[PDB]
Amino acid sequence: SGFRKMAFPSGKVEGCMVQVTCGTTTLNGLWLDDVVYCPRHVICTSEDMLNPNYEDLLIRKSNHNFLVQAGNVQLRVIGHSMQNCVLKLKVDTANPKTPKYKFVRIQPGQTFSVLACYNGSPSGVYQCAMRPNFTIKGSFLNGSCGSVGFNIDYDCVSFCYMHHMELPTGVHAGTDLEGNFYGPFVDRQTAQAAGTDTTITVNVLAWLYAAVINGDRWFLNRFTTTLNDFNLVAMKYNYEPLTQDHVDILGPLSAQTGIAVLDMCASLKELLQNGMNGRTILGSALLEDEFTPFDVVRQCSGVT
Amino acid sequence: SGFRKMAFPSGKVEGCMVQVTCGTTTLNGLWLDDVVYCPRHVICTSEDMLNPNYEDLLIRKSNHNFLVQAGNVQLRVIGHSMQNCVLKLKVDTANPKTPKYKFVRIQPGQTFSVLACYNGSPSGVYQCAMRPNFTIKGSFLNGSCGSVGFNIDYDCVSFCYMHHMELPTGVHAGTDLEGNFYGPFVDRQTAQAAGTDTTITVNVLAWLYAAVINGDRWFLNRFTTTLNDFNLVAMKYNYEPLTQDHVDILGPLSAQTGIAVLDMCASLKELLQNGMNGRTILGSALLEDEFTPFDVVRQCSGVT
Ligand SMILES: Cn1cncc1NC(=O)Cc1cccc(Cl)c1
Ligand SMILES: Cn1cncc1NC(=O)Cc1cccc(Cl)c1
Repeated sequence: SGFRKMAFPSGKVEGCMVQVTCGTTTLNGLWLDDVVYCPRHVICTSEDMLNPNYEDLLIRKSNHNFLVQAGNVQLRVIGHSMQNCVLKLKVDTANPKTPKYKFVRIQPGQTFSVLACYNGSPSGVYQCAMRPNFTIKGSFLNGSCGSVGFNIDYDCVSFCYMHHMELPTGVHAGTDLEGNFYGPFVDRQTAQAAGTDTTITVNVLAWLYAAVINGDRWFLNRFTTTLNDFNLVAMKYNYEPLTQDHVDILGPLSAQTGIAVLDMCASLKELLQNGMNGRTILGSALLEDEFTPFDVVRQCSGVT
Repeated sequence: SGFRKMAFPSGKVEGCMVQVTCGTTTLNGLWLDDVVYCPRHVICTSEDMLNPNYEDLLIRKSNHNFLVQAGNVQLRVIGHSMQNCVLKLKVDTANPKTPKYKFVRIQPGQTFSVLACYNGSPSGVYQCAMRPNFTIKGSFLNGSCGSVGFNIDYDCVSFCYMHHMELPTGVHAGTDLEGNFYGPFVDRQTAQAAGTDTTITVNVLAWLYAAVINGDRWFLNRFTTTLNDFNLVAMKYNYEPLTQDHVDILGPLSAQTGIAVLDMCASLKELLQNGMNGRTILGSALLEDEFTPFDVVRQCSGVT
């Protein structure tokens, strides 16, 4: 028992990290097979970042301008291309440590692990959620660009995020591995609206189920609610409206605990209306929304 | 910017995980050089666990009774010995993935990463602290025994913990890599007192410094305090008494922010006496004590 904000083991991803330098800019790249993926802003200087013309900036670069180093091994760049906000550097050597992998575009509310890197070297790993507004609340400093987010299913790494930038609000934005930003963001140093965020209701309910499984049950009550009634409360408290699709994905947790999804909704409704009254749930004094129902099941069953 | 409960990259440790089976019991082992380390209770059945005579139970076992499998590679056991609560199985092959490593016994209040494993396979990684009462609040299910805790300094892995058991209270206990339990615990299925825990004051202050660095400053006030006065409040709120050694280790954070350690103590005193008034600090609604001053500096400077 016990419930922790657990990240996937990072080994398969550490084997793919490289350093990419172009001119005076250094950031991280991801080496999979004979391609290195990195944020296209590696080609910019600081003067360029207010409104870069990426196409023109890239035209001034040749394969030999992209210095790619895998630890201490220098990679030979034989091609380069820009795909949306990423650069793809073709190298002459396939990464011997390439795991089985997929590129996926995750949905808002889904979770993933981030391997934060600097200069091609891993510094740490943490789990987070893609906010409903497509930002992530990460831990990233200058030089972390090119660090990736991923999930692992057995031996397959699904890469879902590449870090690009920190918004003036201190939240983070990036792309899928095809270089498409999550959210409305652009890779320019301009103030950019993130838009209204909400709490991921289905994840809070999953985490309440994790709490009951792991012994914290003080919040259970004698009440029930309906989706309509619960959604009026979700509205008032800036929570995502709960749908039958969310109730369905909570089915396994509801079956395991014997607590009907709408009964757990009534516990959540009371917590929203009354607060925690100075108590905690799974070591937290707020309602946690960074665990999906799949994460709760995986953690509670011991999936490797 | 941003501040997350970050674990060390787990790759170097994933390369050391093996499955150890003895009789009907399977758990995890750590393969370093030509030795596999695992909890000695791999030799017990469930009838044995109420009060095992480990010396007698081990005498009935031969090298060929310890089945060690590294993924799909079977290891040949050429020796076995019990050292405190661990078994050391000498194998005929040195682990080719053995990183540079040390065995260390950490102090209460220090932090480390745990690579939770089942059947020799890594499931996830999380950061935690050794409580002042020598327990850890982890996420461990049956079969996680033998999972290890560690820190990494550049290319060196300092192993500090091997998981052994869950106490009836749902908290976790284990040993250093020489098999000595942290705390008063014994490897028997008996109810065991963990003893009074306290909050790690120096870590809460470090985390308040991390909050100021990362933009959360609402808790800063116009007050100061003394070690004597602060320790009267620490006493009332079950916090560890702050010493000059703790003030000294907070020196780098105090220098970086310009906030004197006793002034941060007065902010902590007011938070203890008044609560958070429904606000948060670094996404938390309680005072976090699982980040040491070294962790805050490492995370805030981007150490790889
Ligand atoms: C400070 N930091 C944290 N995580 C990433 C960074 N770096 C940046 O934000 C640099 C940057 C500035 C404008 C646009 C873009 Cl795409 C990138
Ligand atoms: C449930 N669990 C979680 N983490 C470890 C376990 N397994 C155990 O606690 C099994 C066990 C029982 C008594 C003594 C000992 Cl040393 C071990």
